[PDB]
This record gives sequence, structure tokens and C-alpha cells, in this order.
Amino acid sequence: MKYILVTGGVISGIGKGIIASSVGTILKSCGLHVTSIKIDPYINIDAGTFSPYEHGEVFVLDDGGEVDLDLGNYERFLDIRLTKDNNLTTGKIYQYVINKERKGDYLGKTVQVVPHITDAIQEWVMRQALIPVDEDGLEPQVCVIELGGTVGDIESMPFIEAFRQFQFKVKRENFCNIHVSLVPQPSSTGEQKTKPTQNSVRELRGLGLSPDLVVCRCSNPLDTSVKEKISMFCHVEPEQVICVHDVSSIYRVPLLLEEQGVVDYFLRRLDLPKMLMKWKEMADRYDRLLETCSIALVGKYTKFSDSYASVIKALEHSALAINHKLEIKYIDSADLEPITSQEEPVRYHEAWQKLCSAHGVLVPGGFGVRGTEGKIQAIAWARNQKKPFLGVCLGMQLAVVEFSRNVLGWQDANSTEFDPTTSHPVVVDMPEHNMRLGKRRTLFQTKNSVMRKLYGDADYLEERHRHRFEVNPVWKKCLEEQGLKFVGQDVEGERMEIVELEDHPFFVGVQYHPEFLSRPIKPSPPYFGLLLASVGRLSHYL
Amino acid sequence: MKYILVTGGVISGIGKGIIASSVGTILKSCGLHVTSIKIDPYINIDAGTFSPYEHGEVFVLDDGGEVDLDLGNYERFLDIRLTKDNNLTTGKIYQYVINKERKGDYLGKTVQVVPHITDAIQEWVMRQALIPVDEDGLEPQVCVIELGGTVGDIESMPFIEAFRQFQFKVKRENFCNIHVSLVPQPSSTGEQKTKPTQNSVRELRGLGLSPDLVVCRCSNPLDTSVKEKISMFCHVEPEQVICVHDVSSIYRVPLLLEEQGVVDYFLRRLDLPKMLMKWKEMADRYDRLLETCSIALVGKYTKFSDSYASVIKALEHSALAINHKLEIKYIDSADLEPITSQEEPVRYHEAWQKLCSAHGVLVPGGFGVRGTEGKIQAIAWARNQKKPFLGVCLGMQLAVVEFSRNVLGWQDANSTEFDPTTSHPVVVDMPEHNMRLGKRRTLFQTKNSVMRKLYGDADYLEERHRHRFEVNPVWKKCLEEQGLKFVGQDVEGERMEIVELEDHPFFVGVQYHPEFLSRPIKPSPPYFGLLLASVGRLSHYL
Amino acid sequence: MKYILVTGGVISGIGKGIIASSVGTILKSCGLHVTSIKIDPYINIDAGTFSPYEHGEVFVLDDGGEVDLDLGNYERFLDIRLTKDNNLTTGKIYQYVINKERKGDYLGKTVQVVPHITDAIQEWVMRQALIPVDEDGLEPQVCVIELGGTVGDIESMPFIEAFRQFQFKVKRENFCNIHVSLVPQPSSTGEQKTKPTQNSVRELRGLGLSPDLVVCRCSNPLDTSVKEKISMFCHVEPEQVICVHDVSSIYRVPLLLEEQGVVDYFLRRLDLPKMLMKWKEMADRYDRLLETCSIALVGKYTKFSDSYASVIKALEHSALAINHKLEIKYIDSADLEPITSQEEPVRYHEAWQKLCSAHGVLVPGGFGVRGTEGKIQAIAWARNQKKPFLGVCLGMQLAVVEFSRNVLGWQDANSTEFDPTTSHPVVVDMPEHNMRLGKRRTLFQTKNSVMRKLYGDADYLEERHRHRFEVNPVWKKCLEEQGLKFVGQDVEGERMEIVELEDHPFFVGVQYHPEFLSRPIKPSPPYFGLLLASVGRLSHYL
Ligand SMILES: Nc1ncnc2c1ncn2[C@@H]1O[C@H](COP(=O)(O)OP(=O)(O)NP(=O)(O)O)[C@@H](O)[C@H]1O
Ligand SMILES: Nc1ncnc2c1ncn2[C@@H]1O[C@H](COP(=O)(O)OP(=O)(O)NP(=O)(O)O)[C@@H](O)[C@H]1O
Ligand SMILES: Nc1ncnc2c1ncn2[C@@H]1O[C@H](COP(=O)(O)OP(=O)(O)NP(=O)(O)O)[C@@H](O)[C@H]1O
Ligand SMILES: O=c1ccn([C@@H]2O[C@H](COP(=O)(O)OP(=O)(O)OP(=O)(O)O)[C@@H](O)[C@H]2O)c(=O)[nH]1
Ligand SMILES: O=c1ccn([C@@H]2O[C@H](COP(=O)(O)OP(=O)(O)OP(=O)(O)O)[C@@H](O)[C@H]2O)c(=O)[nH]1
Ligand SMILES: O=c1ccn([C@@H]2O[C@H](COP(=O)(O)OP(=O)(O)OP(=O)(O)O)[C@@H](O)[C@H]2O)c(=O)[nH]1
Ligand SMILES: NC(=O)CC[C@H](N)C(=O)O
Ligand SMILES: NC(=O)CC[C@H](N)C(=O)O
Ligand SMILES: NC(=O)CC[C@H](N)C(=O)O
Ligand SMILES: [Mg+2]
Ligand SMILES: [Mg+2]
Ligand SMILES: [Mg+2]
Repeated sequence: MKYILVTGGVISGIGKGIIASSVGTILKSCGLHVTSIKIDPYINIDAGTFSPYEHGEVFVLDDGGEVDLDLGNYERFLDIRLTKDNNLTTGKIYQYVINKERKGDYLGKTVQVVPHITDAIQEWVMRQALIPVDEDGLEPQVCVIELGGTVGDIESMPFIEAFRQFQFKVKRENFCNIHVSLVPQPSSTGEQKTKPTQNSVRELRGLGLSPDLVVCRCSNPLDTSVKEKISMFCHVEPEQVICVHDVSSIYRVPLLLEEQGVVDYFLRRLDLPKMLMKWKEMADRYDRLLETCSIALVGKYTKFSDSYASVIKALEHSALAINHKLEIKYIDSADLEPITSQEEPVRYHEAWQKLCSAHGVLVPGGFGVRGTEGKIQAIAWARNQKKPFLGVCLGMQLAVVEFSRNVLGWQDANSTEFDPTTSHPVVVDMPEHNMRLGKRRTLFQTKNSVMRKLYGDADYLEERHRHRFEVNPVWKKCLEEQGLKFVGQDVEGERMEIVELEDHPFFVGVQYHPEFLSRPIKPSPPYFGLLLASVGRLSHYL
Repeated sequence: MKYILVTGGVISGIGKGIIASSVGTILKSCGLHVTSIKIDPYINIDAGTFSPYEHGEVFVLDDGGEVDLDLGNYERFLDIRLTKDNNLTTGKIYQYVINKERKGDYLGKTVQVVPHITDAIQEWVMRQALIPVDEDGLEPQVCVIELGGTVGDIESMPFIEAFRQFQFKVKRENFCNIHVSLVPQPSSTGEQKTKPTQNSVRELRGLGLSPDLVVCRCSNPLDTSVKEKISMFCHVEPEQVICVHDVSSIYRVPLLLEEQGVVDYFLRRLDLPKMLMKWKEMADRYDRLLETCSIALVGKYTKFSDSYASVIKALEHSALAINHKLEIKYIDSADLEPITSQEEPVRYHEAWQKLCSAHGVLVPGGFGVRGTEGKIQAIAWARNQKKPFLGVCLGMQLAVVEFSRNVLGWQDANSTEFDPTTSHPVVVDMPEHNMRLGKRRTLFQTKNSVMRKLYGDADYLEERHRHRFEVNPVWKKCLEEQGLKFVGQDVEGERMEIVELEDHPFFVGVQYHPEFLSRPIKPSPPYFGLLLASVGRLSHYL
Repeated sequence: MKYILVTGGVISGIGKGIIASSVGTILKSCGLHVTSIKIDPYINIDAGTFSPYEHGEVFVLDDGGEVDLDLGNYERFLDIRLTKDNNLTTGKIYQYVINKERKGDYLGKTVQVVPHITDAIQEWVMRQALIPVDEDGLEPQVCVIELGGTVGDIESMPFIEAFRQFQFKVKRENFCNIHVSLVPQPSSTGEQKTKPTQNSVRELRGLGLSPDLVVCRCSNPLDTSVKEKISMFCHVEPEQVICVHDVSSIYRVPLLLEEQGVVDYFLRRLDLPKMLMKWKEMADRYDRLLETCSIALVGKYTKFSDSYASVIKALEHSALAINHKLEIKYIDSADLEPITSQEEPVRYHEAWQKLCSAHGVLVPGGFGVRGTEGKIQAIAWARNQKKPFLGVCLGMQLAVVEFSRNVLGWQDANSTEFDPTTSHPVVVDMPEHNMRLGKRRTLFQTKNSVMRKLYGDADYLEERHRHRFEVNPVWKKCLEEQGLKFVGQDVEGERMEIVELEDHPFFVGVQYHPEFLSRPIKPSPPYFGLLLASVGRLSHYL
């Protein structure tokens, strides 16, 4: 096995997960099988409890692991299928060591941070680094470990101490460490200041790791004097300091690391034996593209961009496949609510100006009441104005509620997530009996859905879910005698998984999250359908 | 005595010297007498060896101390007269303790970093904090100590350990600590990231100082969530975290600290008993000003703004006194050289486009050959085109060389600093016999100089010098029978200190550095003369 | 060059200077030329100011360097001749870097702890490691650097940081690090506790040095479980942990390191190509010896054993050469004073019981009044009772005072060090005109001195001095017409360097310090003379 540890220097949210992914695409381009581990020093067992404002959206794996969005950056770049335990946490590690102590497996000896926690971290890294994550059952050859947080955080020190031991448990050709650090450049002075990178390398060295690369993150490229100053004080050779400046899209980061020479580094550093050309082409297309498309994103969590991270990537993959610039008009759905118009009318009219000037609309997934009435407002707009619509998870449920309120005329209709008093309870709590969570098979129930044609006319699809709630089979017929067709359903037909509306340019609900299976050269079919429909090309594609 | 220690967090060049000066103006505005110490953790005894690219320009004190430019920020804001030993260094401290050990004053005991170096730091701070630096012989009441560098630099630790002891040598009402730290905000995310400030406060706490204020330096104001996060992790009350965002001029920093409430803090923190209005007025005038003046700065050291720091402040004081915006056209003097035109013609024509479009020209001081021929080129332009001219130190010497080459016609004429082969050696090496260094008295030798009128028609002036070279008294008469009048000279008349040219709008050489005595409401008369002349108002002022 | 850095772990005064010397004898036994450097992190330039209670006695080198007593441990074991600069201090380093900055040799750049102090430490170590210190002008092959103090002392960190850089400035075969640490064993528990060694290795690793040997200092040998626990937590192989338990004499430490296997370590660790047998023989003789001799040591500084360290070694070398156990009766000379008898009579009678039961007496060197009258009391005893006497430096001066007071009858006679009012000023302040300090040549002025016979009947000897005071040539004749013969004098005959008394078994004064040239198989002739005389064998030897 080869192991690459990517450590964070001065801040988190620095791009360290794009460096870890870019290194994984460079090694993938050398023909190697690549896997990844995200270490999150937090004490949570999984991401499944998080409010989307903490660390961005919750990504879902094939096995139903609710994980950090960095597991989505690895899957997008490497086109792998990670498992629950490729996210490693101090919660998962202390729970594992604690259960192993209660079972008596430490043979009546005292269990400690060193050795016993740091041994469990090294066991876990080796155990996961051997699991096949490519499309073939081939063992990985290199494992990129990204350590979340920054060095010298108290939560991080068990992992830095575990990798301090690991770099001698394995021969030097098998372990390498990249340190990703900030080089700030304040407006008052215009010097790029290297001191925080010097202190960060000195902390990493003081915890017993020598960085094999220093990756300086800065807004614009290093001056040679600043790159030589880093070399003097960080005790690293001039070709061994990399700058990753702000690029036009993340597809230029593998190519920026290739210009800075890391491929010619890892081949001599790790005793190793064309595909960067597709990242080159994609990046050069993205820079060349010149006419816009615009999607309204009718978000609940609209405070931060990272709260819709895989959705924004699925819209960008689809826009690059249809050769358009993408303008995501971010709308806080609470501003579409008619209660906002009574007291915050400048927010109400800004949201509606954005929603009306959009070429198509996306109602993404979510949980709990806040913003729901604005999502229903935007679906009603999309029906009546005939604007192309994608409803994801919550957006399918709220399309069934909207069609109940304003097509069947059931003005009291709601999901029983949001109002459990409701008569006409058209969406219902419906758990698993083994939450419809992780990968499941959907079967098509028709030949002639536009979604069946976008999915390439196989009789099934396999897709990933979060939800707890479903379309009620007592009210299914009352929706089907009118304009909604539940084109996709589960293997037993108890659950509605895809809905399509009659006599609308494109209006689809999906119960799963298509964005998790979007890949840079292969957009998820629903997001491609919305992009095609909003530029008018969905009729030509069929 | 009261003591305020200002510490730097994440980078140096953060504005920590403007915070230390602003705190000094707030305490000055509470009617207190204020003094300052700059601690430089470097091993240099003084700034007198530095190339101006290291830590900016060399400031000169009344006593001839060559010191850091922060001693100039204190003098500009507090209008004090600091001494050589208000700059404290590890060089000065280890030399002091080493001489004290060789003299036997440590009584045959072993001398150590603790106690003996840390005791000498506390002795020195107390000794200097009692020296009168105001215009009256009044003892200071508060001493602002600024610690240069950042916390957790190996050079800084003797001083952090000395102040850890000091905060218990004096009662709590007498000692207070401000920590100035960076809060970066990367373009990729737009979160203000507080982690480096948390780590910096945790380092300062770990070295045994609790910050009484945390001053967050950021490009734009803190969100309340980010200010509350700093409070949680830095263990500091919400009103005790200050943001100092990027302001339009440094005159808004005392007022920004007043809005953020530090005056209402120090009055309760330090057991203490109108003038911010003049900083308010100056800042509001500077924002209102609307028509430009432009000075060409014919610099040697033009790579960095901080290399002409007191000169830029003297031009800004003069421009605010004549009510104009100032556009300093920074010219690297080497680009005016006719050798540049042979191989770098785009640099040559850019420099000459800047020099010709300037309303007046400043040739500032310096040392050694490089760029000298471009300074002579610009003085020749200023004579022939009749553009207003100020020559400072080197610029007076090169005005006497220029007038020799192109008015007397002595084409071989040079300073013997630059060419010791020279016939007609019009500028000569001439040391002191006690370098004409520090404050000295100049006497006027005439009634009717425009410089005597700008200096308010006293028969003498007292000004500060760096130089080693002077105008040769063997060639003085040959210049005086033509257009140069040496209007100002030393008490014995051996040295030429001011020169004025006949039949030119304003063309003056000064041998001293006027910029060191510029104060925000009182510009130095030569820089005011250049500003008045270049906008045409010097004729009206007389 | 090869370099061995010996670092101290938990306490100083651990035996780290005997490990550094023992490693030097092992490499000497492999036929290598060996040199040593003592680094003292203290700020003193030299040991010449120290009260003998700080760090023990002041050792004098051939060149007149007043240095630490570890430079004497190296000279005794390696039989080398070290120079002033083989003692390196933060005083000497900061003075060297400070003078180099004032001379401008750092080219107008800022001087720092890193690089400039840490570079000067590496320059100095390389510069001194090449100086010949053996009897031939042969370049050293290995340099043992001992770092005084303990790791993680604030004074030590410049040197740990300099050796962190040095271990990569030179190839791995050329640099090796030994860490000497305490393993305490408290009476309440009887576990040998390894935690302070784990923390000390973790501090040394955290400062960036990996210990190539861990030398555990404990009262009795490590249990194998305790040696294996050190290996687990200190990350060091079981054969790479050494115990140096308390031995019967220091001659067993090279042999204890040989049993523990360090010779078979350095030969593979440092790429290297019988004499331990003489240390084996000496140690086995010392254990076998069975009948005593006893010397009264009439000390001023008698509070601590280390205050007479080279004197105790010179007495032990002489006792091992005459095949006796040595019982040094340590007497505080102030207790022999007749003023003590008036108020502390149990101290007075204990001191006199010790002095009378001694077989011979040594009055060692010193400075200043306190204890002088007790040294005169013991010399008067030694004359009148005919007990063998050695007076060293101060003891020669006080023999000339004693013979004045009680043989010439000049009851007011004193040294002018102690009473400058004195009539008959028989000892006088007499500086050098180039202090008679370092090595000087003494010439014999006679054929038939017992000291000339003990020195092997060469017409000169070369010996090392501290003193400022001498026997007065105005009173020389008045002493020579009676029983004192000044048998040894300087090259010009102005100074008395050796004195012998007529009709006494052995009564000699020496003005130099013979103890500094004592070597384990070659005692200094005066100390051998005292040992021979006190067991009666000096008559047989002649
Ligand atoms: N070179 C770059 N230029 C511009 N944007 C970038 C660059 N690299 C990464 N980004 C974006 O910057 C943001 C931060 O990247 P990310 O990789 O998520 O940070 P991280 O440090 O890895 N966070 P954490 O998971 O909290 O430890 C992401 O939205 C990236 O897509
Ligand atoms: N709030 C502010 N907004 C914009 N510019 C500022 C602000 N405060 C200070 N500056 C300017 O920022 C630069 C850095 O200030 P300075 O006070 O010299 O940094 P410093 O940390 O004090 N440097 P050092 O002396 O090297 O320890 C100076 O040119 C200031 O004039
Ligand atoms: N193995 C041992 N057993 C018994 N005594 C010893 C042993 N090793 C050394 N000693 C003695 O212990 C004392 C301490 O040794 P020394 O080598 O002077 O300590 P150090 O740590 O080297 N001191 P410093 O010079 O202050 O950094 C000396 O008197 C040695 O002679
Ligand atoms: O990718 C990850 C994963 C997990 N974590 C975990 O979250 C903890 C907090 O790491 P943060 O990056 O959030 O630092 P902060 O909140 O203290 O300051 P900000 O810059 O964010 O304002 C980390 O110490 C780590 O345990 C991350 O930080 N990043
Ligand atoms: O105001 C001062 C005075 C002195 N110094 C002294 O200069 C040393 C270097 O402090 P720097 O601020 O120059 O840090 P750096 O050069 O290592 O990295 P950059 O951000 O500058 O690229 C400090 O450790 C301190 O000893 C300052 O830094 N600032
Ligand atoms: O051999 C030497 C030489 C010099 N020094 C210098 O003396 C300083 C003090 O080192 P000490 O060993 O004396 O420690 P301490 O006095 O603080 O506590 P004790 O165990 O001695 O009671 C050290 O930090 C170092 O600078 C030594 O300690 N040992
Ligand atoms: N992730 C989602 O959007 C789930 C949709 C709905 N709240 C549910 O929880 O069942
Ligand atoms: N500071 C200066 O400009 C000095 C001018 C000239 N070089 C001199 O040194 O004398
Ligand atoms: N070291 C000594 O004993 C010196 C002896 C005498 N005090 C002198 O100083 O001259
Ligand atoms: Mg990340
Ligand atoms: Mg400053
Ligand atoms: Mg020692």
C-alpha cells in the first residue's frame, strides 16, 4: 500500500479537500487504483445529526452512511464508491476502542491514547485502505488520508501521533505527507506573509511529521522571494513548495499541481511505475463558455454555498454538458412566503424578481417546517408559468402537496412531517422494516416517461436516499386520475420514487438525491433534464 | 505608572503599530501623558545597518538613534520626542546583561534567561517609562509597549516571559495586555475564519498572558456570530473583542477603537480619572477631498511602500493642509537612467510618462550608487521644465552635482560617495569630530529665502540628519557666483544645510530629513512648500 | 568529522559529563582522535566570575581559559589539551553574533535566533571540532558535544534548534545523539518509574532530535520489563536503551557502556573502521584496595564535593598509584579558627579531631579572607607536628605568611590580599604586564629539591595558574636566611613558584594548580609526594 496524509495548516475550509482529490486524480492518471479516508477529529459518529450550516451538506454513500461532503469530492474526482468507514472520527475510534475494552480484548491491561487509540487509528487506516472502491473488485494501491481541521487542534493530536508512529510502521517509499497552509496577503501591505505557514510547519514538525510537500494556498501566485523564504524557514527544497492560487474552476487544481510538478515528485517519492487532458479540456471549455442559463435554487439552507455543495456541482456538471454558463440564483425560500410580504417586502420582491427571471427552478431536499411554504410557492409558480422544474426529495413531496392544494383543491393538504392534524394527509411517515436511507432500486412502471428516456431506457435505476416520509397509497389514485404520474416506484410498489406531471415542459419529482451520483463528464440525468428543458433543448434531445 | 502591552497574533505587518499609536492617542485624549517602547525581538542593536527593504525606512530620533519606523508612528500620533532606548532589542538586552556580567555585577552567580535577562527587560521598561517625552519635563503616566513580531516566535519568548512576571510585579490596575490578531476571509468561502486568532490567544495564554482585549484585524467588519465565536474559544467577553477593519485612512483607527468602546474599557481597567474630534475632522476632510495634486517620488527603494513611510506621511500631511488628494507617482529612479532605454524601453517610457505628468517632484534621501543617475535625470528635468522640486539629503547633494554638470558644465562632476576619481569633487566625505547624525541647529545666512518664510522667519531651525557627505567649501564660491544660494548652514558655517536656486518656482535642497518632524496637523515646511508650489499656491501664501 | 551530541533529560548533575567522557574513551580505544565541546546554556562568557558553589570548581586550560569542570573530565579521560573555545556559551555566541552585526558582516539583513544564532553555533562547533587537542598536531576524527542543562530549558533551545538543523547539514553517518535521562525509584513503591524519561525523549523529539541512544541513569540496574517499557514509549529498540547504574568508581562507566554494547553500536552507527583493559585493571585495583591513607582537605568551599573536583581526582589518582584507599577528611577551614572555639566548640573540636587524625594535609587554592585564618592554623599544625603538607596556590602564600608569623615571629604578617594595612607585607598584588593565569614555565633554581626529584629531574616544568598575588622579593632574603627555600621560580626570577621547607618530612608550596594535569595512570607529582610522604614511602621512592 501507499499512503498520502494531507494535513491542514492555518484554517479549515482552505481547499485541502480539493488538494486531496486532485492528488487522487493525478495518481488515477498514473493508472493507479486510489482510495480515500476523511478523518474528522470531531466526536460525532456520523454526519447524520448535523444541521447543514455545520460543515456543509450531508453526503449519502451507497451503504447509507451519512458522511462529510469531502467524501463527495473524492467520489466526484476519482469516480469511486466509498463506504461508511472511509469517514473516520474520534467518535468512531473512541467508541471502537471502548467496546473493545468492555469485551476484554485488551487482556486486562490499561488502555491509553498511546498506544491503544493510536493503534486503532493505524489498524482502521490499513483495514479501509484495502477495501475495493473502484468499479472492479481491485484492491487500492494508494490511499489518500485527509486530516480535517488544522494541526495543533487538541482533537487532531491523536491522529498526528498515530501518523508519527505509522511513518515508521511502513517503509518510507509507502508513506508521504502533504501540508496545506495559508499564505495571507493583507490589503494594507501587499506582502504575501509566510509566518503562519512557518508556524504551521513548525507545529507539524513538533508533532513529529516532516512535510514532504508544502502546498501554499494564496489568492494569487507566490513571488519567487516568498517561495524561497518558505524553503529557508520550513526546511523544504524550492521545488517541494507548491502554490495553489485561486483558479477559475476546481478542474484547474490537478493541472496547477501538474505545472508545480507534484507528479514528477510522487513518482520518485513513492517508488511508483493521459487523463489530465480531460480536466484540461473541461477547464478550457468552462473558461470559453459565453451564453448563460439560470436556475433558481429554492433553498432552505441558503445562508452558505457549502450547504448545497453536491447540488451546485450537479448543476455545474449539467451546464458544462449543455455548454452554458450557469447562474444559480440562490433564493432563501422563506422570502417567497406571503408572510414576508407583510413586513420584509424588499426581501419578498427580491426573491420573486430572482424566481421569475430564472429559466428553470430546483427545489432541493431538506427537513422540518421552516421555508416549506416558500418551496410550495415556487412549485405553484413553476406549474402555472410552465417553467421547468426539478423537485428533489422534499421537492417531490411538496410537488404532491402543491398539486393537492392547487389542482385537486384540497386547501388543507400538507405533509404529515409539517402538520400532523391534516385531513387529506397526502405525505406520510413511513420507516424501513429491515429510514429509506442509502442506495435502493427504483423500477419504472411505464415505457414512455421523459425521465426513463433521460436514464437511458433501462427498466430500473439504483439511486441514494435520506428521507423518512412518502406519498400516501390511499391518495395515490386521487392524484393519478388527474395530472401526476408516479412513473418510478420501489420493487414492491408500496413507495413512489419518481413523479412526472402531464402537459408541462419538464416537471419531475424524485424521492432520492440525484446529485450524489453526478460526475464531471456524466451529470445526473434529472439535473441534465432541468438544464436541457430551461434552455429549450430537452425536446431536441428526444 | 500604567503599562499597556500590545502583542501580535498571526502575522507582523498587521497594523499593530497603528493600534499601539491609536491607544496612545485615546489616552492622550483622556489628558494623560503617554510614552511608548517598541520591542524588536531581532538581535540588531539599532536600525542603522538595515537595507530599507528590511522593516521599511530607518527613522532618526533627536539624539541620533537610528530606530524602527514604529517609533515614527508614535511620534506622529502622540507628538512626543522619543530617545534611542525607547527601541529595545534582544541585541541591546543581551549586550546590556553581557557587559553587566563581565563587570561582575551579578555577584559570581550564574546568569540566565530567567531571571537575569527577563529582569533586565523589566528594569529597562520601567527605566524608559519614566523618561519625559512630551514638550514639558512631565513624567509619563502610561507607557504603551508594542512587542514586534508575533507570539511564539523563538526570539519573542524572553519578552513574553518577562511580561508574565511583570503582570505580578505591578498591581493589576497598572498592567493591561492587548492582542492584535488576523481574522482571514478567503475568497473561496467568505467565512471570516477565527481559528488562527484562537490558536494565537491559546499561545499567548500558554506563555502566561491573558489578553485584556482581542483586536481582530480583518478586511471588513466582523459578523456578530464570528465575534461571539471568538468570545467562546478565546475566553473573552463579547464587548472585549474589537474589530479593526480596513479604514480609508489611519486617522479613523482611534475613532474605530472609540466606536468599539476601548476608552470605556481602559477607564475601568486601568483605574484612570475632546481631542478625538481633530482626528474625526481630519478623517472627514480626507474623505471629502476631491481635486488631486501629484508628486513624483524619485525613489531608489521603490519596491515597497514602507521604504518611504515617513516621506509618504509628510506628503499626506502637506496635501491635507493644502486641501488636495495626493497621488504619489512612485518611480524607480533606475528606470529614468539612459542605460534602461537601451534594453527596457517600456520601463524607461513608463517612468518618464509618470515624471512628466507629475505636478512637482521629490528626490528623497538614500545611500550608494544604484539609482543615482536617475535622481540626477529627474533634477535636470525639474530645473529645465521649471517643475517644483524638493531634494532631501541625497537630493540636495545631487542638486549640487546636477547644477555642476549642467549649469557650470563640469561634465565629470559627481559626489565622492559615488566616484572617488572625480575632478571637480563638489560633494565630499566629511565626518563629525566630537556622521552629522541626529538633531542639529541650522542657521539662516539670509533674510529673504522662501524656506526662511516657510519656517516662520526664525533665524534658526533644529532638524534631524543621517548623512556622511557634504557640499565642498572649495567649490561653494563657484556655485554661488551662479544660481545656487546656500541659504542655511551650520553654527560654524563649514557645512551647507539648505540650498535654494534663483529664478525657479520652488527648487530647494535640504541636507536633513524634514519628514521626521511632520505631524498630522503640522506638515514639515519643505513638504508643504512643494505641495503649495505644485498647485501654484506658494506665491499666494507669501 | 563525526559528531556525538550528549543531551540531558530530567536533572543536571546526572553524570552526563561522565557519559560524554566515557564515550570519548571508547572512541579513543577504537584508535580514533577525539575532541570535546561543552555547551553551557548560561549567559556568562567564562567560568572566571563564578563562586565555587555554582557548578563546582573553575578549571584552568593551558591558554588561561577559566572553564567548567566538565572540560576537566574530558582532559582526564581523553588526555587532551582543550582550548578556551571548547567551552561554548550563550554569552560567547550572542557576543560573537552581536559583534558580527556591529561590524556589518550580516550585510544589512535582520539577524535572528534562526538562522543567525543557530548558524553561529554550527560554525563554532565545526571550527572547534577541527583544532588539534591530542599531543600530536593530528586533526580530530570525532567531536563529542555535551549540552549542559536539560532539554526544554529556555536557554537550551537555540542549541537544540541548531543541532536539529545540523543533523541534515551533515550526512547521517557523521551525526549521532545520546540522551542521558533519570529513571527514579522511590522508596515507597520500588518501581523504577520511566515517565520522566518518556517525557524527556518526547521533549527532545518535539524539539526535532531523535535519540540514537537512551542512557537511563538509575541507582541500580533496570529490570527487563522497565527497559522494554522505555522501548515502547520512547520509540527506541531494546539494545538501544542503556542503563548506567551507580558504580564503585567512574572507571567502571566506560566498561558498563561496553557491557551494554555502545561500542558495537557506534561502529555501525557512525561508519567507523585494547585500551579499555587499563580502565578494567584500575577499576579492579580500586575495588581490591584494602588499607587506608587519610588526607585532611583544609577547604574554604567545603559545603559541596564538586567545589574541589579536580583536587579530589588528583588525590584519588595518587592514592591509586600508591595502592591505598583514600579517606579525604573534609574540613571547613573556618571551624579551625580560634573564634569558632568561643561559640561553636563542637565544630571546633570536630575539625581538630579530623585534622589531627589525618596522615597528611592539603591546603587547596582559593580567594578572599573567609577561612584564611583556619588555613594558617592547619599549616602551623603541619609544621609543628611534622605532618606532610601540600599548599596549593593560596596554600603556598599562606605557608609564607605562617612561616613569617610563627618562625620569623612577625605577628602582624599577612598577605596584602587580606590586610592591605600590613607591615611586613610578605605577599603582594603583582599582575601580568603583557594575572599570572593559564600555563607558564617554572625553572628550578637548585639540583636537590624533593619536588625536582618528584618532577623527574628536568630543569623546568610547565604548569597552570589562577592567582593575582605573589611572594614579595623585598622579604625573600629574610625567609631564605631561615628554613624556606624557593626551589622553583619564573624565567626572569621575579616570582616564587615552588617553595620547600628544610628539616620537615614533606612541606611544599606550589603557586600553580597541579591537579589540572593529573591523569588516571599519572598523578600530579605534588599530590603523589603528599600521598607517598603521609604513608612514609617518600623516603624509599628517593
Ligand atoms: N485553488 C482554489 N481556488 C479557488 N477555490 C478553491 C480552490 N481550491 C478549493 N477551492 C474551493 O474552496 C472551498 C474549500 O475547499 P475544501 O476542500 O472543502 O476545504 P477543506 O479545508 O478541504 N474543509 P474541512 O472539510 O472543513 O476540513 C471549496 O468550496 C473548494 O471547492
Ligand atoms: N485598520 C487599518 N486599515 C488599513 N490599513 C491599516 C490599518 N491599520 C494599519 N494599517 C496600515 O497597515 C500597515 C501595517 O501597520 P504597522 O502598524 O506598521 O504593522 P506592524 O504589525 O505594526 N509591523 P512590525 O513593525 O513589523 O511588527 C501600515 O502601513 C499601516 O499604516
Ligand atoms: N554511573 C555513576 N555512578 C555513580 N556516580 C556517577 C556516575 N556517573 C557519574 N557519577 C558522578 O556523578 C556526578 C555528576 O556527574 P557530571 O558528569 O558532573 O554531571 P553533569 O550532568 O554532567 N552536570 P552539568 O555539568 O551541571 O550539566 C559526578 O560527580 C560524577 O563523577
Ligand atoms: O473537515 C473537517 C472535519 C472536522 N472538523 C472538526 O471541526 C473542528 C473545528 O474546526 P473548524 O475548522 O470549524 O475551526 P473553528 O470552528 O474553531 O474556527 P473557524 O475558522 O471554523 O471560524 C475541528 O477541530 C475538527 O475537530 C473540521 O474542522 N474540519
Ligand atoms: O516590528 C518588528 C520588529 C522586529 N521583528 C523581528 O523580525 C522577525 C521576523 O518577523 P517577520 O514579521 O519578518 O516574520 P517572517 O519574516 O519570518 O515571515 P513574513 O510574514 O515576514 O514573510 C521577528 O521574529 C522579530 O524578531 C518583527 O518581526 N517585527
Ligand atoms: O553543565 C551545565 C552548564 C550550564 N548549566 C546552566 O545552568 C542552568 C541551570 O541548570 P541547573 O542544572 O542548575 O537547573 P536549576 O538550577 O534550575 O535546578 P537544580 O536541579 O540545579 O536545583 C541551565 O539551564 C544551564 O543554562 C547547567 O545547568 N549545566
Ligand atoms: N432529505 C430530505 O429532504 C428528506 C425529505 C423529508 N423531510 C424526509 O425527511 O423524509
Ligand atoms: N541618508 C542619506 O540620504 C545620506 C546622504 C548621503 N549618502 C550620505 O550618506 O551622506
Ligand atoms: N586561585 C588562587 O588560589 C589564587 C590565590 C590568591 N588568592 C590569588 O588570587 O592570587
Ligand atoms: Mg475538507
Ligand atoms: Mg509594528
Ligand atoms: Mg556536566
